Amino acid sequence: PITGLVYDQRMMLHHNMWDSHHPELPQRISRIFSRHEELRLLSRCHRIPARLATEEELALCHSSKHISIIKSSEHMKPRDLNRLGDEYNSIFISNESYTCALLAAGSCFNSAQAILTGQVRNAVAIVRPPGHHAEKDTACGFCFFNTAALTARYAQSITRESLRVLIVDWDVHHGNGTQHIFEEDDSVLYISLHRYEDGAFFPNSEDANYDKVGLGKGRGYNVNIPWNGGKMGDPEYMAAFHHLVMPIAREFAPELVLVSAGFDAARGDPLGGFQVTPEGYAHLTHQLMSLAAGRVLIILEGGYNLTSISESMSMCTSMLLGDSPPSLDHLTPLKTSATVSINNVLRAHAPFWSSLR
Ligand SMILES: CCNNC(=O)c1ccc(CN(CC(=O)NCc2ccccc2)C(=O)c2ccc(N(C)C)cc2)cc1
Ligand SMILES: [K+]
Ligand SMILES: [K+]
Ligand SMILES: [Zn+2]
Repeated sequence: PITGLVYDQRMMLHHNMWDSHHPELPQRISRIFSRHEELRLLSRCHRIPARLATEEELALCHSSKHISIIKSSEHMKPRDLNRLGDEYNSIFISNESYTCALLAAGSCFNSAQAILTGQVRNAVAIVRPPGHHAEKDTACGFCFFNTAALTARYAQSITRESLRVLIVDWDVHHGNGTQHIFEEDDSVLYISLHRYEDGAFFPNSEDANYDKVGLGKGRGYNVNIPWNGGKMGDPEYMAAFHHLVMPIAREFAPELVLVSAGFDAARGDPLGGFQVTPEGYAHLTHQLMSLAAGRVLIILEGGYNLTSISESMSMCTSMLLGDSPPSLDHLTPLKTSATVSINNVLRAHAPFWSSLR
């Protein structure tokens, strides 16, 4: 059992040239990486190299027009970059953004390949810019290409089209792009937990509600767990895993687990408003390790408190390495609205999953 780790400091080149304090900071990845060193976790991992995704690989999920537009930003001057970025929802672009997005995706491709060929058992990808808001045809919410979605399709391309991939998205925001890319697909199970607030929280769409269960053959393969009216934390995430994520995931029996591992639900995050602890994230990671014979790839998404994300992601790597999970209290009562959310998801998905009946 070997754990892979991918990190390339070049991904720090993507930056906001008009707001040096924008929360999607270059040092998000360097702080996580340096915490892995300080905790003596890096030397326990097999270092997997970063690489650029190719344009053909980007076409696994993205349109040619979208690829060409982001590609063209490499040669743009500042005011043209500002105009292009301003055309999207919550995007900044520099002339290194395209390359950094390619490196984020290619790093995850190399990690998925190492897992699926048995070079490592599991892996962590300390990458930016993030991916889960990116749609087939557009950038959004700090994301250019949908790294997690691309990695699922890349994994299928190097094994079988039918390779069962579970994507668990625990970033505090809904991964609208991931949901849409796989909405009609039963080979990729998408499960998102996210702050919803009746559609008021970013990305501000009722697509994130519990009644969006998938389309066509994909009915049942899109599981939205939306939180309303409460600062959710370890008890609520553990309960969602116990009642929903794990029963559904075990019935699906994935062959690869990708975690869209944002750490913006973490205690201390400046915008998530939630309070998942590093130990909570460890618990969730250890649960997912019981799936897919342990073939788990943890991919950084959001998370903006540099200390919180560094401690939280490092705790996840400690779990992948086989360290014992922290003991948590499974009998702490849930905040009332969390019980309402979980029950709503159970009612929506019971028709599709015998484990819920
Ligand atoms: C990729 C991983 N998962 N996705 C995220 O993590 C994520 C994606 C997008 C955003 C952008 N949004 C969300 C929003 O609702 N925007 C509308 C808005 C907010 C407040 C008043 C008027 C309108 C901010 O709120 C924001 C933007 C800038 C900012 N700075 C420069 C300090 C702070 C917060 C935040 C997080
Ligand atoms: K999510
Ligand atoms: K799906
Ligand atoms: Zn987020």
